[PDB]
Amino acid sequence: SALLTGKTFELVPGDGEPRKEFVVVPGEKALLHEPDVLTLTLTAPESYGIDAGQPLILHGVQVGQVIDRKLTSKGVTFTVAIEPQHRELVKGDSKFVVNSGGIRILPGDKGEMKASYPLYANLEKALENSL
Amino acid sequence: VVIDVLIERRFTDLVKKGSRFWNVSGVDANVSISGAKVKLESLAALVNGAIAFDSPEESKPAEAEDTFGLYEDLAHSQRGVIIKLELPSGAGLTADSTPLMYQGLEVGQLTKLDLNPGGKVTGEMTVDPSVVTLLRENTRIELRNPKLSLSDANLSALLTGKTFELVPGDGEPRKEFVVVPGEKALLHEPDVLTLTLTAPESYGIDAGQPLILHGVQVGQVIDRKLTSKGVTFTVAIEPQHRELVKGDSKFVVNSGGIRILPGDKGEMKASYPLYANLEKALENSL
Repeated sequence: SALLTGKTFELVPGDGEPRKEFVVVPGEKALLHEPDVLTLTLTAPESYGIDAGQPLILHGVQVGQVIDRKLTSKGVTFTVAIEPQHRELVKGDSKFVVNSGGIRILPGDKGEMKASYPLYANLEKALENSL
Repeated sequence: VVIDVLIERRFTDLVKKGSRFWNVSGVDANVSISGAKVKLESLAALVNGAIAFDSPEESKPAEAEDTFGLYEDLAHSQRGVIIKLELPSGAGLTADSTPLMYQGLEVGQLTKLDLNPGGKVTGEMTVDPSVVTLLRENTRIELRNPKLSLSDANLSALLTGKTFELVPGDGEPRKEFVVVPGEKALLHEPDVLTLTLTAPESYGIDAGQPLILHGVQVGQVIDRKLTSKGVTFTVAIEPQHRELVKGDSKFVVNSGGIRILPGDKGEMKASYPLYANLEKALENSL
């Protein structure tokens, strides 16, 4: 039955002053317009096949999502959204690895969220950075 | 035939010289899937037929014995600019009910679909007067097929069959276009790199296969051509990534598609050789 309806809207309520005009999110670019969400920027020489809809992984758990790639002379640049419920887990010095799809997070201890984090290749290059 | 309509005295201000009469007659029972809706309101029109007309607000009133043309229905009477298309081959196209979508909103339709003597299939499309300003020199009109897209599956769009898509642009206003075959599009974009690659074999690289730069989709192969001097591909680099490939950059059989090894400053040559895997491409510089 729902497959015949074609396409619908979904009302996700919230807090604040009453509103009367909205901006409908493109659906997949949602979770970027959530109230609290971590918007990180990753840089990489290549793309490693990581694409827009690919997920983020923390301890094997789906946590966030890649959102978009951007190709530039300085290599690929991903934008990444961490959900609010798992926001406090990634806390700065945590690193990012090409999961092997998606991006796997190596969480760290206390630290301040930087502006952009480098996306390493597999763990052999990520862990050696600290040593 | 010539019909003689007698508009009563107290209504003669309605018939303007730019009015349009359309036939409203019989029943128009339509049926679709989730939308097989039939509505009937006029009873006399169902029995002995009827005519209807409209009245613009800027044209002079019609004089006696003035001649108009009776359109087939309300749809055929719609105003809008008539543009001409040279479309490749009308296969999923119908003389009507083939829309011209612009951001998912229908802003026109096919109205004529002919077959010229030279085998060329031409057509004529009526466009809503709201988007005539978007019909300029660099505006493409692309045939588009509905994909499966198992995510959403567009059960409504898959019934429409095949549509046009208006990609606007800049320049002088235009009135006749050449509809791109859809996949040969991105070759007729305003700015695009058209490169020619040569290779002894084909390495399985085909027409629709992509180009790769740093793992990112950048361009597309377009066509192969077999010749005594080996396979020859033609390749289109998109404009946004045009300035990245800058000459001495090389091309490798990706392992599908063609993977670009970008280089530094250099002038774009006429044709680049398509190497085998990197072992032969990198050794060329050393």
